[PDB]
Amino acid sequence: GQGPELHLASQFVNEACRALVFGGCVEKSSVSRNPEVPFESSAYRISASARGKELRLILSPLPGAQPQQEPLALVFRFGMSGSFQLVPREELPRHAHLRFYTAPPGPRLALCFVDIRRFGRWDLGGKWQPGRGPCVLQEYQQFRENVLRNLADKAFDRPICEALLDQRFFNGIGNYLRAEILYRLKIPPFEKARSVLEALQPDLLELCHSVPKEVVQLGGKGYGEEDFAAFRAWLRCYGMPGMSSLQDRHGRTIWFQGDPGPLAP
DNA sequence: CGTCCAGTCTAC
DNA sequence: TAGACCTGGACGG
Repeated sequence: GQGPELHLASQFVNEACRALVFGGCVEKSSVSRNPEVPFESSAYRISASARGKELRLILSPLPGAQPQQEPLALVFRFGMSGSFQLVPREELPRHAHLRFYTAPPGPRLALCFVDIRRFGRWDLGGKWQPGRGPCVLQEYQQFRENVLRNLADKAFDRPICEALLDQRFFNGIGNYLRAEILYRLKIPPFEKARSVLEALQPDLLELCHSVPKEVVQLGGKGYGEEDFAAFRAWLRCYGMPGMSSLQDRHGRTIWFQGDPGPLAP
């Protein structure tokens, strides 16, 4: 997902796991090339926060849990198909690559990282990816300053539609969001990023926050079929009849209305 | 049956 | 910059 999906996922983990207790180890599918999570507690709580296009899980053993353990943090990136599900322990989805098991009593459940295509990754450290900018949703002011302070960077030489996917400056913005954001301001996607940003030192950086916030407010996105209908109705540009599309220089499709802009292939 | 379409990560 | 990493749904023959 993009920032809204990662944020909604962290809300899902927090609400779903609020009154649950996990115990045991953290089980990884054999096909997953991500790392074994070395963690075991008889009793632990799982919580989450999102930052841009990453989600951090905290594994927090209860007072007296055994073996002795300090809380463990994991950072996840979802790639194209990452998600979290709470399922019954013996009805694991097909691509459940990492699982946390509730402890008794009550119905035995599993929190699963589900990633069909396996583009998602996790690391043990618990730290955000060095180089990712601040979260367009939760760190708006830091995000805004981080762009306006570094317009000399060669990243802003590129078309604006390309610059919007550079996670050093737009941590959380993905393909649908770049289309939806430029269509609201009818900024051509192949206008030069520095030209559109230089003129700011509600504008484009504000919509980098407010547009994703709109997606979050829809709620849901399986966090199931009706939630999906609401997102489809919300979209104005991405994939919509009457809209043009081109390939950016990395082969990713940009949707827009009218003028493609000066740097079009 | 086939092609094509849907965010990093890394070797050239 | 170009290809690599993957699976499943749509659609075309």
